[PDB]
Amino acid sequence: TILPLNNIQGDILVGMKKQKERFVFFQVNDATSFKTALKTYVPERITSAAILISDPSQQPLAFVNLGFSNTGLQALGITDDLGDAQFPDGQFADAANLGDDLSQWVAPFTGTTIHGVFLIGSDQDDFLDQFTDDISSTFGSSITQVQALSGSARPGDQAGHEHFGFLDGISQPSVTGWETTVFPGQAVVPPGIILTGRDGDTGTRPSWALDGSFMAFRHFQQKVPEFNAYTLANAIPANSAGNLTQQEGAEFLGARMFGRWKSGAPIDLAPTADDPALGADPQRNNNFDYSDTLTDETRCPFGAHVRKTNPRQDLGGPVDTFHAMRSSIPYGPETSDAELASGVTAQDRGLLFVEYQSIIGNGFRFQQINWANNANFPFSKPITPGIEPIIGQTTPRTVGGLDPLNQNETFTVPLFVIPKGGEYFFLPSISALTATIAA
Ligand code: HEM
Ligand SMILES: *[C@@H]1O[C@H](CO)[C@@H](O)[C@H](O)[C@H]1NC(C)=O
Ligand SMILES: [C-]#N
Repeated sequence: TILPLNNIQGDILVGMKKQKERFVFFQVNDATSFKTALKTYVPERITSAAILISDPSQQPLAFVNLGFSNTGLQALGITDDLGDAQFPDGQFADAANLGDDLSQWVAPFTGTTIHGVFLIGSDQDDFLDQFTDDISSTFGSSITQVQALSGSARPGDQAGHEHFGFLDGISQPSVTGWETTVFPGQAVVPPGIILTGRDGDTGTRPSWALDGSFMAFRHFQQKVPEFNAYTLANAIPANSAGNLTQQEGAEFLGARMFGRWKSGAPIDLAPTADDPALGADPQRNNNFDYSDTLTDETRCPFGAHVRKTNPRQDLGGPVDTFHAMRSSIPYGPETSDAELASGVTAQDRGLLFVEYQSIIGNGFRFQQINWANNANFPFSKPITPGIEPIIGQTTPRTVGGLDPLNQNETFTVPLFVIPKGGEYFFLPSISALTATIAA
């Protein structure tokens, strides 16, 4: 198979990887007018995977992708069943299943009023704003913006790190069907794990859904002073290499919870001390599979974030089914010295989380429910893994094995990641946007 890179919305396969990103959530007021606008908007603004892999000199100043919710498709008279079990009812209806405290959800996510989302990526606020205004001007009264969420990469040497301080965007699956660099330890999967209607997709798709994908969008608020305070209060006293200062034990505890140091160094490779050079090297920072630690937790806890969401050899070998692409961006201001000192969040900050897969229930939702929320996953371990400390939602939020020298000790971890809303979207192919959606 040869993937038509010019026809696939770029954030799905390649990722915008821009310093700024805005999500404009909208409702359709006038289907006919919206469709008319779409036919001129799409060819001019919707960014393909082919554009994203081009030299920067060949790229526009901002990228735009576009997804629709179930109610958005219904509002546009697009009535064919896309074959996904969760997409039709929307994410609010699924939130309890994910483990969400529904009382923390906020409008306009508390229902299915949202019809779609424009995602705009740019390296600068000016261009982001201009392309946002271009949407407002092009579509006019045919849509109503019901929310806009804006994110930004963190400053300086924290660029690419999320708000707890950890380098993000290291490990992604690679799909066959196009020419790309594959790093050591990177999963290689058929394209239909990500793209609807391609090899590996087992869902029943309308023909027009070929080369689309489903986005699981999550708006997470993060409690950074609280996380920091918790790591200090529960600092690991020692590891194999020797005794730790409190600061060292706190840093180590954070790395044990994630499965990576803040630098990106995976603990399975660097189990006792950070290796920042390793973290920054894509030829090495993903080259592990837990095969050296299947039945003990010295090198990595069973319930660490990355291990829960991608179990690697904990599944007994390579498995295609549960991989997904991520294209998230942090939002909010840096955490001040006063905030960290108090141990109390004073400002709104977090992660605008984006995960793509052909089958919602096998990607995001499997990682969340079957794995992160499941105290007995990974399976067949000598010590109960417990609840994934970062995003596991089951209470009590108890996780074992964080202390490599006292692996039977359990940690009850306050929730530092608060879901504020989210939605399930379908991003069609570029041709489908104009030939089907706008028909
Ligand atoms: C605010 C919430 C979250 C934060 C701060 C966070 C942070 C991180 C970090 C620091 C990494 C390591 C970088 C990497 O390996 O690429 C990571 C990896 C990952 N996360 Fe999250 N994450 C969050 C939520 C989620 C959720 C909700 C899911 C899915 C249910 C998820 C799934 C994954 C996956 C699949 C990986 C890559 C694992 C691998 O391939 O080894 N994350 N995350
Ligand atoms: C390690 O810490 C313990 C206290 O937990 C202390 O008794 C011991 O002397 C320390 N060892 C070294 C080599 O500093
Ligand atoms: C995880 N992103």
